Amino acid sequence: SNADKSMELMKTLMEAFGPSGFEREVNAICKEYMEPYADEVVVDKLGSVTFIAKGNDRPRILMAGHTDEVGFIVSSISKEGYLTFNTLGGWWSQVLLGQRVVVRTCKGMVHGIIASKPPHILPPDERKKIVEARDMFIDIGATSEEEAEESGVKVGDPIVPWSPFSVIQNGRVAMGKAFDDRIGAFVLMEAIRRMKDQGIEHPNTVYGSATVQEEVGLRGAQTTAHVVDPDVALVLEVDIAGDVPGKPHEALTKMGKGPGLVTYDRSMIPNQPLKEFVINVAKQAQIPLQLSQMSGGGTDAGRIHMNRAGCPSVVITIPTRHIHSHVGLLSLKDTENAIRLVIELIKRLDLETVEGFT
Amino acid sequence: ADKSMELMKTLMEAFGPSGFEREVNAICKEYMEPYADEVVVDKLGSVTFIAKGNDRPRILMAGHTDEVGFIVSSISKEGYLTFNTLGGWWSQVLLGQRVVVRTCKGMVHGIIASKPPHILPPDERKKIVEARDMFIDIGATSEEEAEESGVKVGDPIVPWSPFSVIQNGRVAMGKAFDDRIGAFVLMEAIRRMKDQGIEHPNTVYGSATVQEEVGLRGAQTTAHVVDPDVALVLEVDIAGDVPGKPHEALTKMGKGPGLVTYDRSMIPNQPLKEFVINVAKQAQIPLQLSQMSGGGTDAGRIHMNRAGCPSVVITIPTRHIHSHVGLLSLKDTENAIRLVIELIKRLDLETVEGFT
Amino acid sequence: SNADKSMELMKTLMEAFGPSGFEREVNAICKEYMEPYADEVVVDKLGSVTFIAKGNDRPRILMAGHTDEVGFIVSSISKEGYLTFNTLGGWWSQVLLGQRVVVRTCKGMVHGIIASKPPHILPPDERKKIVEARDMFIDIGATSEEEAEESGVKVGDPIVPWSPFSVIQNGRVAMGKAFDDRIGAFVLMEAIRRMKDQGIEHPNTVYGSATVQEEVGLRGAQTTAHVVDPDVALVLEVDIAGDVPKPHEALTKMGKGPGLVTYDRSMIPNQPLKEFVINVAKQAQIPLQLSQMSGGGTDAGRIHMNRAGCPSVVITIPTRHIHSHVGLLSLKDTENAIRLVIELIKRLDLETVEGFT
Ligand SMILES: [Co+2]
Ligand SMILES: [Co+2]
Ligand SMILES: [Co+2]
Ligand SMILES: [Co+2]
Ligand SMILES: [Co+2]
Ligand SMILES: [Co+2]
Repeated sequence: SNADKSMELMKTLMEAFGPSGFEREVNAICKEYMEPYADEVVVDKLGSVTFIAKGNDRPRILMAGHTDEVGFIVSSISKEGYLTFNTLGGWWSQVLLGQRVVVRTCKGMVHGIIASKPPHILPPDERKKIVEARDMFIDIGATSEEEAEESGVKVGDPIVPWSPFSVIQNGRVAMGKAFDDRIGAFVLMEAIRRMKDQGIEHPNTVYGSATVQEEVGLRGAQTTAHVVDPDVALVLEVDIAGDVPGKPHEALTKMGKGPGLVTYDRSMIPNQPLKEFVINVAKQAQIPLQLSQMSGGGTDAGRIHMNRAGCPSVVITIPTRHIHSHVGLLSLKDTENAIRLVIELIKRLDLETVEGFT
Repeated sequence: ADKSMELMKTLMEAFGPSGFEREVNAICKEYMEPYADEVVVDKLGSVTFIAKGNDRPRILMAGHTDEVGFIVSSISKEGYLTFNTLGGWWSQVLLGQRVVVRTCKGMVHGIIASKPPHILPPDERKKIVEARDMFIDIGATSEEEAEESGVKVGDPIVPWSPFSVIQNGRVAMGKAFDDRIGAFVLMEAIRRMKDQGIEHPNTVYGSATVQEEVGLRGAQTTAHVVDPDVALVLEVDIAGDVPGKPHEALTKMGKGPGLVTYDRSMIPNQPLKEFVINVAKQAQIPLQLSQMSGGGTDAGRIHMNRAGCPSVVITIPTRHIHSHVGLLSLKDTENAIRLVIELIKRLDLETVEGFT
Repeated sequence: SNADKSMELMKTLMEAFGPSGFEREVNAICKEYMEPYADEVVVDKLGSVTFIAKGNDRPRILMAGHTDEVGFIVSSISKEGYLTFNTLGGWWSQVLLGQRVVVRTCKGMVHGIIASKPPHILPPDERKKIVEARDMFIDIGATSEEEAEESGVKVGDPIVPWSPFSVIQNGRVAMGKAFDDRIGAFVLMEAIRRMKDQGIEHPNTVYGSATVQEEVGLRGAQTTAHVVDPDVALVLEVDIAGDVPKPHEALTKMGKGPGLVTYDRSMIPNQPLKEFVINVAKQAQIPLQLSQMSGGGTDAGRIHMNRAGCPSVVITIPTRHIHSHVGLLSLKDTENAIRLVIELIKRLDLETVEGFT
């Protein structure tokens, strides 16, 4: 069953180990799923894998979703057997304490807990203070520097959140980590798969790219854009979903009310003709679409749209609750509609339409 | 063999926050059916297992089976739950954590959440998020969709935290060690005494108390039922293995069970304290002298029962208690079991009267 | 007449003098009203009176409502004729200034006003500061320490708010002091009265108790629980009503029915008993508001811990502005609380009660 194989892919992706800089396990999963569906596979030297579905040489459509997740890296082993760490990507410190993580050593996976000094051994005026991430560490159950070393831990070893994947709300809502942005990778992979399976023709060549190192500076996007030389780009990301009580204007999108379209973000102002194109394609296809704006965040598009002489680009999003944290939620219905939408766009992105954007 | 570890796993994974301990105490009753001579209860929900011997002295061993948790305080119009805490929680360990709510329709999963910091003014992002301003997200999109899951005000909530063993079988990881590990010890002590026909000049009341984390409530009522002549309370100790100091948290995980020499709720009977120290030394069981400047135990109530009851707290050092996931040493646990057996062997009427 | 006699009782209770430790006048009023309705009267040595309506020896149902009210006590007489005072029970300082009080001396009632230093004789930076209760005093119109003494005042003399009882909103809403928790006492007394008057049978013995010293540490509840040895307890209290323009911190609304407390700082209720009350209310079509008091306690905090434990639940009348000179509550809510408690008592037989534990 394909619905099984899809959900099995989703589960495997969200449960895979792949923080920024260490995405090889996740991109291997992507290659394997796509062996029977991509006409060719190209890579960048940072570790981004890109799947090509052939059609007309031009225009080249780049779809990108980053497979790196926010994570950590071992910065030292203390004499008592605790690990210090640096963050990989943007974390809010207040979601870290008490959380389970797993470190990948040469000897395998080692489990631990993010910890700090307990407040009752601090002065009364220091207990009301937020604990900064610089003062946290990871407890792996070791009782000495040696016992810690026996587990295989070395400075520079990568760390991810520990967070199992499941579905809740009677099959409607997915729960787990790394939705940002493996759900975007999931969408582009499923789009390409479906186009082949149902023989859907498209007047263009599609480059579906699982980029690396987005969360640390849009690094894989820059190098993948160089490799591809795209004529138009659809970046798939998550949107911060403002479903939480308290205003509306800072987070327009709601989980379950359809994919989002980003009208402005700190890294890019979208091409306006292309924006209007997506809005219309969605309206015509009756796919609900939420206009969104990310005042203080960026995307792979920030680099892609600046490739060579420029590249018209838009960001399309799945509203997700609690990103950049151990566990988030998103709607499977929104995801499905994002897949539908992207297919409809690709169907209609011929050379003439694309030249009309510039 | 598997049976002990299967019990440990089942206990630490059971649902049982303060006031709602029935599932956990059912697990205890079932494990102990073949080992206890009799079972008495208090009306709060504490179950107590009796291993018979001489009418007097009565030895009370107690470990509380309630865990810190939460309770649903409302459903917001958008489908989020507000909650009150059950027991003492540090707010800084809450955000982003998985919980599970027990409704009339079954278990409902959720995540502790707050307003995201990028929707707040710059000066409010550096502020700690207080628990009063948090809520639980269960994936609902409206007050109704939330109601469909079965949630009602007053429904109990626990942390979601699987049990496993790490460090090559040496260290247990999970929730609710405080104080199901204490319950685990007293149950295993009673089991072993029966299995190996170990005689004891006394009657032993092994009690799985309720509602410790909210005010030592089950201990008071269980003490009334039992009328104990001496009490051994089993608890966890906050383990100071974390970098940065020593004097505020004397105990270390893996260096043996602890003996509490002073806490906010009780100053132990001194003869009894010396007795335990000697029994441990003689039996070659490592024992860490401990002091909990700002915490209490079931003993706080037990030792005040009727005319008084000599009592002492014996502890397993545990890292990260009152949080979703903690760690303790299986070796320490084993030694706590050994120690308690040796004590019970030697607590005859004469020794016990000599404490007072 | 009975509706008159009821309202006359309500008025008399809310207007009676009875701060924590000095509840004798109010408990006398209760004894008098209940002479013709209780089968027996037992007391504790703190001053709690308890009225027994006989039936089956067991189970024993304890209903409790405290008759002490928040108040004050004279802590000194200043050389200028002003009184300093300590609080009896929890008061918010911001509701005290400018308020009328009455002090009970050996010579009788002496009226006064809570006062402080006026802000225009303070430095500019001290006027924006809240006046703490420690810096307040009571003005009784005296001009010297001697003129004050003539009124009969002594250190240790009790003080209550001055606050007449009336009904407003076309007879719907009661206004006055001490609703916490004389309204609870009113309910249990009216329940017992009505059960006798209408010959309503109940498979149990009912102990209706007017406890003392709740507001200073649940003191009368502990000692009354000892005397009674109850098998199940229904504590009647007020609920802070959140009708003022944070829904989750104060769930209850005045006029939307009695409340049922699902959690409070002093007790987590027995769960079977909680479900029982919810169902009895639903079946009897009595509106019932699920409530939670994150930072307050009740007589139940002590009662449920008596001996081996006692399953208990708190039932509440939503009241606005408790622990202040004047509050409001709904007579309709009160009536429904009386109805509810009767329905519960009817159904609390030995078998049901043993099923809670
Ligand atoms: Co992203
Ligand atoms: Co991101
Ligand atoms: Co404990
Ligand atoms: Co505890
Ligand atoms: Co009260
Ligand atoms: Co009060």
